[PDB]
Amino acid sequence: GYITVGNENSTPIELYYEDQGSGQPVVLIHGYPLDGHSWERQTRELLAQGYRVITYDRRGFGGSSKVNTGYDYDTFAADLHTVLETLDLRDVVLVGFSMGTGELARYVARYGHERVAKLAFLASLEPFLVQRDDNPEGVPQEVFDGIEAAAKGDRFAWFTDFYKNFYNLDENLGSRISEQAVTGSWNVAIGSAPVAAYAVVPAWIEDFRSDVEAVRAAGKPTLILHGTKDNILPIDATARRFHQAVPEADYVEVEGAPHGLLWTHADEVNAALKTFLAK
Amino acid sequence: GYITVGNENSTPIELYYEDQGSGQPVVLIHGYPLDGHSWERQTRELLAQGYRVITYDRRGFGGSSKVNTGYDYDTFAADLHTVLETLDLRDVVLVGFSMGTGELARYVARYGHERVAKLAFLASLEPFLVQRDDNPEGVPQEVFDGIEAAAKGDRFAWFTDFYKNFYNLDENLGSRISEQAVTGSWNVAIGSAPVAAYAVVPAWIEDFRSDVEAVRAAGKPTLILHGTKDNILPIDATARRFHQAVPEADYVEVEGAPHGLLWTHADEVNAALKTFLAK
Amino acid sequence: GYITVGNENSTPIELYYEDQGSGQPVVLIHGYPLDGHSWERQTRELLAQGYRVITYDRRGFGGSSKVNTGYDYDTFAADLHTVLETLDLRDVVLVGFSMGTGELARYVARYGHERVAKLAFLASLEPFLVQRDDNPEGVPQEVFDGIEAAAKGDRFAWFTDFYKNFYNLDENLGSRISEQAVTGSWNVAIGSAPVAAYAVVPAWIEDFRSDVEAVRAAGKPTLILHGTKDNILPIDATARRFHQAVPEADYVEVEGAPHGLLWTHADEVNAALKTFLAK
Ligand SMILES: *[C@@]1(O)O[C@H]2CC=CC[C@H]2O1
Ligand SMILES: *[C@@]1(O)O[C@H]2CC=CC[C@H]2O1
Ligand SMILES: *[C@@]1(O)O[C@H]2CC=CC[C@H]2O1
Repeated sequence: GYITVGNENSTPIELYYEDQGSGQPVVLIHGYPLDGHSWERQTRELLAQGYRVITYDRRGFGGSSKVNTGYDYDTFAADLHTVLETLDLRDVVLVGFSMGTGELARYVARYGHERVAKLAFLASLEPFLVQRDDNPEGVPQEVFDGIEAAAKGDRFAWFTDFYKNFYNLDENLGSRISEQAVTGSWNVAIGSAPVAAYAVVPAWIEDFRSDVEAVRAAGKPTLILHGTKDNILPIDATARRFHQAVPEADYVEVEGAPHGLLWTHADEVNAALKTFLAK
Repeated sequence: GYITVGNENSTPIELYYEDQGSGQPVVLIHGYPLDGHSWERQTRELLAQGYRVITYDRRGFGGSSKVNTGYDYDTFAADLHTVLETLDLRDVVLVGFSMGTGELARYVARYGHERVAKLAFLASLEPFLVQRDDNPEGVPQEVFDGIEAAAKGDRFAWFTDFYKNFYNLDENLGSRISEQAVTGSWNVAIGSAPVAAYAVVPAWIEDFRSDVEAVRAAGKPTLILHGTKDNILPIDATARRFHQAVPEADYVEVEGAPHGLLWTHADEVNAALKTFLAK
Repeated sequence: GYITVGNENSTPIELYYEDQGSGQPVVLIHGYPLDGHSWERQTRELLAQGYRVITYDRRGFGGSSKVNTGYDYDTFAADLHTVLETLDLRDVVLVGFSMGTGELARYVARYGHERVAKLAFLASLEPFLVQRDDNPEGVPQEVFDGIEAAAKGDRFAWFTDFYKNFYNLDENLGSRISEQAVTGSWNVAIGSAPVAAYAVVPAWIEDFRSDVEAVRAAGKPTLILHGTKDNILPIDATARRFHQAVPEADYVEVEGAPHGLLWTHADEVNAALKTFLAK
């Protein structure tokens, strides 16, 4: 399916989406540089549990418009807003992974939570990833400069390097992810808009601390889950701070898990989601 | 092109199709987990012979909607019915390969044969693939349980294993199919809906024996063709039984050919189709 | 985005396109067997320079309709005409690479140059690639017969062989193009219509000498640029003749560059385009 969310010059900006099952709506928002199918190990369990599972592809990724403009969380949240309004979804469970955790917080901040039943943040960006004078716990900017340069330099070679650290392949290749599944991740990645390989990096490092305040103040059931061997979003720079800021949220650390834990630790992610959604 | 065949929640179910050439219509219905382009070695010959060649992608595959629902032959036949009615095709030659042989028989059974000139069944599922008390010639259920588990377990690795047996790669890699062509088969396969990797397996093992009765009773020119080294659909469990049940059909055994014989034995398939269509 | 340019039987022929930025329009027309994203190293620089950059995918390639008909430059030029008219583009800079250089010349010949500000021909086909009695400087027909046979014989294996010569991989793999970028070129190539792998070859060898007359007589700023180690379109059979025929055009030979120089020699291509567009 497609939902129109804007225009880029003479072209409509259309987001690809899937809408499956019956029951309470659950919207799953994927990470860079994948698409909605990256949720497949979660999707099939949620459908079996009697939820209506919707995924969509972020602008620039998967089946969505390969735009040059709007790679920022205000726009990403406006896109999500249009998806929810177009489908008139109510009592929705929003679940974000990696980039998708930014949509969740920015959406609540900008649009409120009238449509939202629950929030689940998996392998989160929050609260503010890049080190600044007022954000000493962040990661130094030079890391992101280097990522931007590599992704712009040759996105094809860059995605290979990214997935090594995404999945901790030195540890997990052949035990928790096959070579073929890694290849599938890379084939999806190179289908993204060339500019999206690097244009999203400034978005990853936006300050979400005010959005975290909105999330906490919404008082909706919230889950925060992260792997302890995450080499993309270090757990001390993200989830542990997020947990401190939103102490009311359910909090899960998946021992030994990398950033790409929807696949490598699907069982643990699924168990956490099942418990959380049942509440 | 796209033809709408139904809806999945808020999304239309659209089948991708191509419609080429001029002359009597010939509709080619591909096998799992490929798409309409898998017919390319046949398509170009049929076009050269002065047929109008139409292919479409089965729901869940190729360019068609990546649905969760309807992976059964009643639905697959209803999809084909809508394609034929939408295009108002008459005097059509229907040609199925592997999964596509199920559409042909179920379509005739459910909708009759007013639009159909001829039927060609290549590497067929018929008459009833899984062993049961009333179907002693079938293959034991545990085979299909294992396939379902592998395809659900990691579809990316599974498609590699499937294509080894599909093409008999130990024998044919480098002689009747290149490494690059195998890679092309795998790239198409992983584009299918994640759930479709395993959801189609129960469909493969539906009982087609009543549909075979409808096909035989239609009295239209029919061709049944199969490879003698088919390690996906064993010739004794399928084509030889189909031939016994429909003795009036033209019958071709391609000596030494695997399941993936549209590619590996394109010349033999093309020669059979040319003779059959000329009748 | 899509622009409808015709019909193939029951299906509209739709060209995929992107329309980005603001400023004077620049339309980039890709080479075989790639798509509009193959321009990414040029696109991002032109956008940064304040141009509106439009790319589209030629029929049969990338995201455009996978047709069987119309693989000839009269049709390719008519497609471009429809793109320019549909978008009502004026003062356009047309830039062609490899196959795309044919659209530029045939378009001016068939439709004139009222909408055109400038023409840039990169790695050009012109003036007439195949040797004939009246074209002694061309390449012998047997070369193209062999290419057609290989591309029809197994397009998957053929694209591997093509890209070796396209990029001069013996020299450039690991220094000016990564293995991963080559893989990205091959993944895009195999998505093209099967018939397009070979149907375009007769188009490449059309006589463009009359079109070159139209281009020269238009008196618009023109650039001709070619690599000196082009092993697809030999520089003496193409660019040097084109330069002799249109002596008024700016002329650039990129020392040591292969056919695939948008990637391998992006800096040199970009510098030439920047200078040319600034005029
Ligand atoms: C996920 O999948 O999306 C982005 C944002 C967070 C870390 C980098 C990348 O991984
Ligand atoms: C073909 O291509 O489609 C299915 C059905 C028959 C055997 C398994 C698979 O192969
Ligand atoms: C480019 O990319 O397109 C065609 C036409 C010219 C030479 C062969 C091929 O390369």
